[PDB]
Amino acid sequence: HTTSQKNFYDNLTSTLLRLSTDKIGAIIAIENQDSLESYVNIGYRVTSDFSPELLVTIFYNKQSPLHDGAVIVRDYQIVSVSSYFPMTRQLIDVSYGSRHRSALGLTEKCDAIVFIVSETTGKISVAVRGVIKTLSSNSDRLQDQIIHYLTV
Amino acid sequence: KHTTSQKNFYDNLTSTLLRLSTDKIGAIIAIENQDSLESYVNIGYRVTSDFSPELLVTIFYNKQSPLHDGAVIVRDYQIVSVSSYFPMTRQLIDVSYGSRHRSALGLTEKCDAIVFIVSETTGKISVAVRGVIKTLSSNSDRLQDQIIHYLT
Repeated sequence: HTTSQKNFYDNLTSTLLRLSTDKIGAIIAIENQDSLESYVNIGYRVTSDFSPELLVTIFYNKQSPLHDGAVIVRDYQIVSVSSYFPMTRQLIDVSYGSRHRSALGLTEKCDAIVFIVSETTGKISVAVRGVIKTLSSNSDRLQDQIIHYLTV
Repeated sequence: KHTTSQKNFYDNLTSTLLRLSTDKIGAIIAIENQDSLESYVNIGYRVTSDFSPELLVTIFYNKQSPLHDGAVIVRDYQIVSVSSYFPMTRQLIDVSYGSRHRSALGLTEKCDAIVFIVSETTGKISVAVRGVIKTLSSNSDRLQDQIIHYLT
């Protein structure tokens, strides 16, 4: 109930905070009502609990292709890595990179919530319904922000 | 039982062990046969995926994550768990055996699993079956042959 949900919020926060401080680029897409099955089939099917330990294994190896593309999460479980999304059609600030545009592109087509970490700055963003917003790197505020965007 | 499936697994296991070996990365991989290892699966991180050499390498090489410790369990050529621990042997054996070696002996005494080990110290490849451990070759063509032998 609340225990699986709250562990996911704690583990997603911790993971995003880690990738941020280490400036490791990352996309983590969270399925809602719209099926991302097509995009799962584009990447590599891996099923597991959303564990910081597994996401560290993946992302802290720049040689591995698993560190590339997006992680897709369904029902608090990882279902794929290395998934690619369509680019946004919007005119967006130049500061936003490839990952940001793929994330926006996905959310323009369906109800997925996508989090992005910037490899350049370390900043954490969320894309929801064709809108992208920057989240704080402060640990306390970030968790509340993450919960808001996943419960809205 | 399909020929391409077993051949692909044999190649993937061979390339994986040779690489761990040459880079002296500690590893243990248990193959389930007729005796269920479901109890040891539930004790580790449940991770379902194809047996991909890239992913196997990021698991054991990545020292920051605890995933590199303990065993990967394989069922029907698929990964089903990582960081599974096995009971160590209760036989009086030589001190030159480390944790992984005693774990493989321990497991294979209780069931028909086949457990491959790579030493972090020497990079030697061993296999454990029915409570007996033997070193394998680091020649590619031999290792294929030995792997095929022990898995039938």
